[PDB]
Amino acid sequence: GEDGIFLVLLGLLMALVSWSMGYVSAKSLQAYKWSYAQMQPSLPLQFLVWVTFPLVLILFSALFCHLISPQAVGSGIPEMKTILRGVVLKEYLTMKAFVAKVVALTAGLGSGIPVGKEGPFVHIASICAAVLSKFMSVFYYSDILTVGCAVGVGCCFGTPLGGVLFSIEVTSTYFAVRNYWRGFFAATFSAFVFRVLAVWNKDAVTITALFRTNFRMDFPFDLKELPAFAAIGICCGLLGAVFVYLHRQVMLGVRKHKALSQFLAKHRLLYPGIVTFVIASFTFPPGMGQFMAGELMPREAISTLFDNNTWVKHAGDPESLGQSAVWIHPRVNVVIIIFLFFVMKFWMSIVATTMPIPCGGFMPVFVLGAAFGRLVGEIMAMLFPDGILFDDIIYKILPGGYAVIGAAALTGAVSHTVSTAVICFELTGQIAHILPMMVAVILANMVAQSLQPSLYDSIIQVKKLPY
Amino acid sequence: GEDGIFLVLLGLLMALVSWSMGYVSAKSLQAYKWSYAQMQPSLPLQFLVWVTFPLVLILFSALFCHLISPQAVGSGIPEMKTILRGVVLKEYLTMKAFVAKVVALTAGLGSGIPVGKEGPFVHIASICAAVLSKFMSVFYYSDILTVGCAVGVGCCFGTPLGGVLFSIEVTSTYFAVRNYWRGFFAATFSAFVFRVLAVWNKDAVTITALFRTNFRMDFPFDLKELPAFAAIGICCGLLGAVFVYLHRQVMLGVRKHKALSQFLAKHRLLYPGIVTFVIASFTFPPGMGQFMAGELMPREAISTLFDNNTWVKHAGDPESLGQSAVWIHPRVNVVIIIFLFFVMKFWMSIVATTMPIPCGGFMPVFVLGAAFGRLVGEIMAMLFPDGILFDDIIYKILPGGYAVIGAAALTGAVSHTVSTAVICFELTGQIAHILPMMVAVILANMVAQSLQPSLYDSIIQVKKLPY
Repeated sequence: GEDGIFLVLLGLLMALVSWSMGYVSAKSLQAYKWSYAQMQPSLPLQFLVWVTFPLVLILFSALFCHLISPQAVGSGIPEMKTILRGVVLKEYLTMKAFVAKVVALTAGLGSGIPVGKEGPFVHIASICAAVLSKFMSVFYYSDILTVGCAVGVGCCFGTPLGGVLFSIEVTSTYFAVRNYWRGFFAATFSAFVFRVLAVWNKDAVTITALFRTNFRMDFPFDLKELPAFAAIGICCGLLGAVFVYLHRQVMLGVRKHKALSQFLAKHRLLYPGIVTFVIASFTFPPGMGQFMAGELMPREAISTLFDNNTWVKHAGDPESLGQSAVWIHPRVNVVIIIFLFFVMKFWMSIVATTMPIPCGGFMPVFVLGAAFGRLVGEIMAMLFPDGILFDDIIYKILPGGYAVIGAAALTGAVSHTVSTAVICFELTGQIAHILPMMVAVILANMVAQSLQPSLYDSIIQVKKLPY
Repeated sequence: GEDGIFLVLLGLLMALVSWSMGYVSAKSLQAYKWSYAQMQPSLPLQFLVWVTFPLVLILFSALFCHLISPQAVGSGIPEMKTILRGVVLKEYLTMKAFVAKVVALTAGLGSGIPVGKEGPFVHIASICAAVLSKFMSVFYYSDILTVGCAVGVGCCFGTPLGGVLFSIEVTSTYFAVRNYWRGFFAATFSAFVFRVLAVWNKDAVTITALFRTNFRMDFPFDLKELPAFAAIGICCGLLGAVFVYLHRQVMLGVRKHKALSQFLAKHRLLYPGIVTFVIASFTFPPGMGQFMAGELMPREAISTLFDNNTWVKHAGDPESLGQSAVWIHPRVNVVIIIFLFFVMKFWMSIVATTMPIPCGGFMPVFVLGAAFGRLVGEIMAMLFPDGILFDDIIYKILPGGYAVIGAAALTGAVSHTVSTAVICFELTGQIAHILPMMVAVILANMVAQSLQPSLYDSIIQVKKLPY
């Protein structure tokens, strides 16, 4: 009936908005890279471009939000949980918030600073759901909004099924099966539009298509390397709790310290400014970014960390791994650069999600999990250079496979969800990594749940949301 | 805490019970085939073996159930829905029911008669959940039973994630996310045990491992053949409604007709007897089974219908497709034999799920959907012998891929679920068939929901369950 039209419109509109956002963000990232390379010889000028491009974009995000809608900052999942639990917010689901969030998120995603997309997208989609509901009906509420959430993450990860399931877990305590089906229908239409848009504009934005891996794995799967996948999970759960803890601590700190809050209220663009500056100054490729693959932007990181190669073996021969040759440093061993990437991007992601801009957490923690997973996988490939024999099969170590698992585990420990495995399955391949991933993500969730709250639940607490 | 132990025990116990059941059922199917082949020259004796083996096993199933627990018949999902909605039944979750169901289902699955496994398994698992809860705690209830449901279908399809999601959709109207995580943990442990059991006993029972396909498909996917996948969905929705309708009509008919019910009450083994006899007499390979691949047993059918070949092209050259050469009849064209399989197995499945034995519906309708899908795919391969060019890629038709989609669509129209796509994704490959399957299953659900109730909802109505 009318609900069917609502779902179709939701999917279509979201796919279009998401595509547009991603397109402009990708074009901005290309200009970033091009401008940096245009100042090639001059090192001080390379620094200028490398730090000011993100600075301008993040400062713009903050300013735009502040001016248009100051409630279009900081994810959407925490506040959607509150709204779905009855407590409607202020001007959260308004049209100004839409404009603010969409433009400011595009700018944040085209800066290279590790900000998220999933959170803001859920809010963007819920605004669109509310708007579409008004446009259709007036020209329950929880049902409308919960489908919004589903298509938000569905169009964010470019993963229909996984997205719907993710939303259900992060935005609801008791879901209705009707809303599950409705969200799935709308998300499949979003994916349909995405496929048509792909045919139309080819290159444009590769909406999560770089994360499609090419792992030729044997179906039975080595249960001798399952302990490693489980260890990834356990450690990712611990690190997920550390992420949540440290993020909450910084989030509280900047306001709970009277002097800090006062100073930052007088100068609203000081906090985003300094954070962006230091992040970009540490990712400067001819500076510290050579030891942490700072040249790589969020998406490129995941695309290379999910490679079908073994960096530890092709270290003597770089320039053969493609875009994954930035991880091989002339001197520093790959393992140590993946470690430094993880460490550096841990604090970077924590402080970037604290900035007054639209920022979520999935992608930052996804690249962090991928880094941890890859580190483990590369060490496993160093410990087992000839592979591990199981029954009669010498299973070779695929470090990129470990990365996929690690990504799902850390991003499932931070968000307290087990649907990240499904998101990963659809973004990559499926079999021979189902059990490994399941074990890892479940173990991660367990450890993290026992230690700290979820990112969104912790943000609810920081903002003292009625919930 | 104690819940973690409950989940681990549930998964372990279910994996063991399911494996044992499947092992004995597979050994029975092997004896069936062996005995049939031992009477090779004598056609009347081949008939005897072909019809009496299933007869004995089904009559035994019925008798065992009747004697031990007469409430261990007819699926479990319909009655689990009722129990989960507060209305506890009689001696449904008792230990006699366990024995009855497990033994009788093993016999029904080793007969070759199209009976299901998913439904009874959900009941078997819920009994085990209740028993484990008593064993643990005494030595809420809905939470315990819900996890049982999840691990039941998880160990049935050998699909952890898909199973959990399936159960949520078929046994609940409003699910809690806690139960989702709990069910997932228990189902991943079930899968873990299954992997260990596989290593241990190798051949034994190939727990849904024959359905693992080898489709080398191109990622972008032909949107020019998407209309065909959508048509599969629409038609599968119509056929799913016909299945439900006809099954309900037969189910009501046998009791609503006074004379029939009276006669069948005096002779309880008459109905199962005659149904089994006629099904087996029509699947007799040197009789009518040559035109409907009756030699193939439920699992073998799915394994061959999910082949990476094109029967329409290798018809002049059979004995090269392997076990899929039974579909190529010397005279009758493959397409017509797949059609006859579908038609014959449609009524067969409808009347087999009406028998007084433990019987579900997933697998019967899964093979029916696979047949329909394959028929479409083979016709598509006949209409497009050189493939269909999209952008710059000549996508070749993979009839087996269409079968996977058809299976998910018809089994999602009968059960009114969209999680069958995920079950299929995990049973087979994933990418390049996500959107096709999603579209198909959603369209199937839509058409079917608009026409008839779900199988389980219709059974609830037949049995006048309070629900």
